[PDB]
Amino acid sequence: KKMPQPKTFGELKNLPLLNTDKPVQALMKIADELGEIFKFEAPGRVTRYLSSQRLIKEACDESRFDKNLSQAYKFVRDFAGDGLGTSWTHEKNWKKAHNILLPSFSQQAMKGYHAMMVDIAVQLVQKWERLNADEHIEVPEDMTRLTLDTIGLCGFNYRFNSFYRDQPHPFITSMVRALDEAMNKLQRANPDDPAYDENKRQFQEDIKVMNDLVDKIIADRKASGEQSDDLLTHMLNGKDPETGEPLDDENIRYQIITFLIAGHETTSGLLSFALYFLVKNPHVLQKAAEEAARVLVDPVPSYKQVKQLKYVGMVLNEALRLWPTAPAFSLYAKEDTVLGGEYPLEKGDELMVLIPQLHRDKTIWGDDVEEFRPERFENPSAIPQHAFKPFGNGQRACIGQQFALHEATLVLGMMLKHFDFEDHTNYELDIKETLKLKPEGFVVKAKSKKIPL
Ligand code: HEM
Repeated sequence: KKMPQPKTFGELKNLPLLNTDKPVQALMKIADELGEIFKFEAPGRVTRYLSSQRLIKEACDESRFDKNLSQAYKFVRDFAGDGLGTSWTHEKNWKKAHNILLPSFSQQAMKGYHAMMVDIAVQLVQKWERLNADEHIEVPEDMTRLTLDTIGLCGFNYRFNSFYRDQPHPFITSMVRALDEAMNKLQRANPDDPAYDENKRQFQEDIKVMNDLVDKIIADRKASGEQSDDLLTHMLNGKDPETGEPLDDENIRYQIITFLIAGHETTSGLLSFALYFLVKNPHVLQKAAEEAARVLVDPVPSYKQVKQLKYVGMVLNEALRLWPTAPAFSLYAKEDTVLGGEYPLEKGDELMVLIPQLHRDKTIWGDDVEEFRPERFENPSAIPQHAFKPFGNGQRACIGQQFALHEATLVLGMMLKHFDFEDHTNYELDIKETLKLKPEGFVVKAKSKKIPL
């Protein structure tokens, strides 16, 4: 069986297809016309994009495939180091950090972070309470303020104070430039070219900004001895049950940088896509608003109250079905194997899981796959294995899934409790692609229900 392949550009093969502002969306269109699998070649590089549950069910077999670092995350590693997201499974510090960090990311551990998530959520609500009549809300911009600040507070008890400023904290500024520089290197034909020599100076400066701040807070915390409810405390007190060793101060720094990279843009995008689908689907918004009002009976939401926001949780999952904000992940074959009984792979062959296309597999979801219907998730046990993968797969799945969903349910719950929303511009969906997806330019007007918090 020979594999489909999109149009080629002579000696560049398929690489110019990714020289665009919206690569994932272009890859989705390629998948529409070529089907569940297609070969994608580049100068000295070959991968295969998978879109169907039948094949991705096999790619998620951990005995046959392990996480691969895409070229994007190899560049990100220049400042995320061997934190969890940019380390290979076989690296000593992956398993060690995984064993140490896993209990601090459980559903149960969310009880400890709850109060500090509420702290930033109340700031978001009060900001919107304090808008004048004419004014509107820049949704992704404000959601990103919240998620950066929430990860800052719960990650290492640091306040970026994003709601007090127009230009973000220098760390946030340096991190976004670093991610941006790592992204631009993907489509950069000439290395070492002097036009980017300043890009390299800025990169090294941005790395130092990030490292200086994180190393100082770690050092300050070690001298202090203070015990807080943050991940930094757990990392300073944790030991790997396997090796018996703790994480050293450098890898702890890479973990903190990792949480901010991995968590802030994905969770921001989810809240923004969720609010977008709600205003485009007023019957769903009303149903979710009715739940928010019924459950959140106190001025400040409790951890137990957030767990009762079931429909809000279904809204978040349906937003993740349509636009998973971390839209692709890479795998490699551990040994020679046959995929789907018709595609032979050699040891080391790479695969890409195109999550937005998986989530549109009509044989799983039916024919209305493009419709926003959270009720698709009223009985999750009916969904076949590996059909819904917004948080990746296996031991290399998202360690922050419970943190992300608890924050998003908390924040969207309070939003629906406190405001009615207006799609005052009839916003047309425009999905900007960094390494993550978000709706660009999405704006709304909020009218307060005047409920004290
Ligand atoms: C809100 C939506 C989020 C989505 C959709 C998401 C998505 C993902 C995905 C798809 C992966 C697997 C990547 C791969 O296979 O290469 C991953 C891994 C990871 N995520 Fe998340 N994420 C979210 C939020 C967060 C948050 C809040 C945190 C931390 C506070 C976080 C931290 C991580 C880390 C550390 C890993 C690497 C795990 C490992 O390999 O050991 N993410 N995430």
